[PDB]
Amino acid sequence: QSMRLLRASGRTPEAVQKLLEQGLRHSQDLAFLSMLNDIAAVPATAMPFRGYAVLGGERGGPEVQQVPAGERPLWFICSGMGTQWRGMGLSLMRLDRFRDSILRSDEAVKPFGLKVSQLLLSTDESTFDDIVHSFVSLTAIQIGLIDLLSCMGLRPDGIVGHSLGEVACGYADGCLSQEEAVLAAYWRGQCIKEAHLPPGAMAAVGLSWEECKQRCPPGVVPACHNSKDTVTISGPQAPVFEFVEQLRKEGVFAKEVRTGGMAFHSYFMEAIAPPLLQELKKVIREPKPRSARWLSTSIPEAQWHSSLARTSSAEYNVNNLVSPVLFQEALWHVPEHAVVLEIAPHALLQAVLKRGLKPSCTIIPLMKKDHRDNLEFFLAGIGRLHLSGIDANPNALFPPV
Repeated sequence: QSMRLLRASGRTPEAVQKLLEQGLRHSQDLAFLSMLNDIAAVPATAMPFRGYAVLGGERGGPEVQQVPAGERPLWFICSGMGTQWRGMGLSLMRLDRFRDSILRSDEAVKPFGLKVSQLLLSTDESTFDDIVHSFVSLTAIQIGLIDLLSCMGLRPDGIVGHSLGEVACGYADGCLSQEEAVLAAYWRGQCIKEAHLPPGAMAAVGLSWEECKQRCPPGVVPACHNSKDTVTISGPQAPVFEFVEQLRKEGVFAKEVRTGGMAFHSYFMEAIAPPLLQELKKVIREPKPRSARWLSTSIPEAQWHSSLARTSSAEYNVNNLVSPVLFQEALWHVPEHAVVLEIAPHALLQAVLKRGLKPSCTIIPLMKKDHRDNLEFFLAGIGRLHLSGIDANPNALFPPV
């Protein structure tokens, strides 16, 4: 239970180490650690060294570091599909704001006969093989994460989504409510499940976008633009498996990706638009406008001045499903010293993000697939916010003293 994050500030590295140690020696005094956390909110100007330690737990050990002058912008990246795993979010369930958010999500899905929390609890290995189970639970876990962030008063300067991640983005941007956001994830999944489409596949491929366009066999299209030389292509299964073989053989990095036989973000999805648009029309009534913080990955830049782009409509959401994921192009806009948080039940984009951004950007993941303890991992990440100059007091995550 008692595991807490202790953040420290000071004029020297030693000033910070001494603090981290006093807290370690009073690990069980919550009122004490609460007080030490309130203190750490001191500008780098005044105290240029910062540190953190996760008290309790295995990979507990201090990080200390000089904090740069300059203001650093905070960006949220909401990851897309593939990030599911059995036992997702069970460790974070210990934080009340998280489990409150997940129960609130269960309520959105009481009809339809699903409880997100029970999906998470399932010891059934194949529970997230179901597209609805996954979609809903990704987005619910993303909302939880966003709630934990907001509960420490962290407002994003920028927001960016990847496929289904763009649902979570709406929540983070204040376009879509929790209930709308979750239901959008539900219908997206349920519409597909019902559709019984032909067998498709997607593959990660070490070509550029234009090079894929040229080189891709008919019926196979570049789908997910993740970096200058990482495109996920999508199409009917056979050609996608054949194209990857061709590529492997010629020395190109070309990993297959499990998407449950589905050829996402391609023409294969157009059969799913009419039903989905009908359902989401009833869900997202009175569509609220997307802020300028939220860069679209479903709509090209040169048409951001657009009615479709103007709001997080049922229309915008259907467009996401059917259109390619223009992720690299959105990252291009992320400024030089950004602090970037991957908001996902598993930080799958970390590698892509490193490549698509620079040794100035700090990239922080929040959960890891099959981690012994994702509360430890989450808190270490929040600790790194301190180290990079962001004021995020963990006292909010925990019961008061």
